[PDB]
Amino acid sequence: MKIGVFDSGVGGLSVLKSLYEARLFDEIIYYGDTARVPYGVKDKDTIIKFCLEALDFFEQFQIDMLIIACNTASAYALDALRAKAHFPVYGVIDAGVEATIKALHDKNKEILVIATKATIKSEEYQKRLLSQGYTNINALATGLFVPMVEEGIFEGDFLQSAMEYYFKNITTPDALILACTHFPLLGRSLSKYFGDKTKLIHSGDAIVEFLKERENIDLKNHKAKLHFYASSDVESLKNTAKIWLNLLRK
Ligand SMILES: N[C@H](CCC(=O)O)C(=O)O
Ligand SMILES: [Ca+2]
Ligand SMILES: [Cl-]
Repeated sequence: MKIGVFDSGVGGLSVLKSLYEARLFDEIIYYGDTARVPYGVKDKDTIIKFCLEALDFFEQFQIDMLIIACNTASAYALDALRAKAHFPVYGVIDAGVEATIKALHDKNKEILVIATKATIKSEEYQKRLLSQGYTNINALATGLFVPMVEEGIFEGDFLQSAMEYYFKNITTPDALILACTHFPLLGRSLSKYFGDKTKLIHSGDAIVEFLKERENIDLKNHKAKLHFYASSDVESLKNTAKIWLNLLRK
């Protein structure tokens, strides 16, 4: 089982970590479009175009399956990606919704979706939740979280002001969907901001359960062999990857 993992840049490592630790695969190819990141503040057409180029890049690897780690790309490009690919392609949005339903199991509970501008604008989360009868939803772009995470700001007064700027006079949700690859890095601060009543829905953990229910995968004895590629400064991606996944252990 050799799969591909696509993200707009470095943030998708949160999803990779999930897939890595779940021990589902022999081998994983991670590609980050670091030369053109972010996607979240750009337009639909551009996002779809960039995703198709990524699929082109993965053509050289003989992968059995492609996971779109990026929520933004998952929001707009799945249709095109699936029309072109001849192997299963999965995004994280569908998975995120069902993990939310599984966490709450009560259509009356309150849900907050936080993501990039483009992901929110797609209304893809909203659409899936509503169709399942979950109508107590709020969707909110919190875009500054991405470059803050990338600058290594995961807590403190700077981040507090960021949350208060985004979360002023909004209600505390029974669940918040971390609908952005970067957001698990802010998991503790977010949870501290909202309190323990709010369940955090993690996209990476979500896609893992999603695959386990959809596929028949034996749990591996050994960790997958990881491969890192990037459109720019691949060593920087690898450096970040080493820190976030801790690829320095035994
Ligand atoms: N990877 C993107 C966040 C960074 C970007 O804007 O490209 C996402 O999950 O939505
Ligand atoms: Ca197909
Ligand atoms: Cl889509």
